[PDB]
Amino acid sequence: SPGIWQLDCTHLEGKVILVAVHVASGYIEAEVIPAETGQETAYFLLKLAGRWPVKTVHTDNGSNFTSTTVKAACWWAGIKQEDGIPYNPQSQGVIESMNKELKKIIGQVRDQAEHLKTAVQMAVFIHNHKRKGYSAGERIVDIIATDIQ
Amino acid sequence: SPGIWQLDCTHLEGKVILVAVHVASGYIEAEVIPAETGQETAYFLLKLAGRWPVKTVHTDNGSNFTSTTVKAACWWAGIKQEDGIPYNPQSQGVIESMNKELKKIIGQVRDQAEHLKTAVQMAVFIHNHKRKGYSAGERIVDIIATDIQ
Ligand SMILES: O=C(O)c1c(CN2C(=O)Cc3ccc(Cl)cc32)ccc2c1OCO2
Ligand SMILES: O=C(O)c1c(CN2C(=O)Cc3ccc(Cl)cc32)ccc2c1OCO2
Repeated sequence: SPGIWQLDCTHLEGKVILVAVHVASGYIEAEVIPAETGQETAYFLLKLAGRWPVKTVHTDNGSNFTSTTVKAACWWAGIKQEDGIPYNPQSQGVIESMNKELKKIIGQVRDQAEHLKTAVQMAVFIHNHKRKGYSAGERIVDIIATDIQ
Repeated sequence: SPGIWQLDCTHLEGKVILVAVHVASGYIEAEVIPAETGQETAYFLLKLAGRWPVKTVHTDNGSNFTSTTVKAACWWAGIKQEDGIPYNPQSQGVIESMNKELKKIIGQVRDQAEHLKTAVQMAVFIHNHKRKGYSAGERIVDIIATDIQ
């Protein structure tokens, strides 16, 4: 579980927000792209795997699962690419509830930035620092450090 | 020291690579931008502080130290913005040797990517995963986890 991430793609303002969630902690990373393509997804995964120890990724749809650019980045970065088929049925609503929470945060900071991408990074910041009692940013560091030790 | 980062800016292929180094571990994050501006610097710091607990940033020059967009992002994200004056003189050479190493990594992967930004992210990955036998990615997670507890 310490190396498992789920990809998630949601829309806002006619743009796409790509999200990776660290499943055990709830910690997220996200970026605004003009559209989800294999290339953007591959590049986002290379960034993430250079920052955290990403062992397995549950892809968000079957086009990214199939994409040869995505499989090439997974290969390069050492990542097991898996489907994201929610065999535990809890998954669909969990992803939906996160997207709803993210967009709520985004609407709360929205007026503080001209560009969507700034608002999205503010929301990532607020989501990861929120105490729930540790934050997601705390949990992921504790999970992975425990795993190393 | 677990919340201190140093910003660093280096050039390659007529482009700018902005780097943030976690001083205690050597772990880095980097991005390619067309030019260093306050706005780009501010946005890079907002991204970094949503991912790691950034308490203190030593800015890479006095224009970013002065930049009101940069000070606004530091304020938003709770970061103490400091100068990067190497009061310890070993600082200049250490930053230079890191730039040289990053650029060596980059030339080793350069072939494998059309765009500079991809090669930069491959180099961030290789740099953070290198053992020499803990890696930088391991050290930063141990340092910060030790600090939470
Ligand atoms: O805040 C969140 O990110 C969040 C999440 C995030 N999350 C976790 O905490 C663990 C987890 C596993 C898988 C996925 Cl896909 C999301 C999450 C789930 C449900 C929610 C959320 O907000 C409201 O309902
Ligand atoms: O590989 C690196 O990142 C590296 C570094 C990085 N580094 C550390 O390990 C600790 C540290 C504090 C401050 C700075 Cl500014 C860089 C570093 C320093 C010197 C080097 C390097 O490569 C060769 O010489």
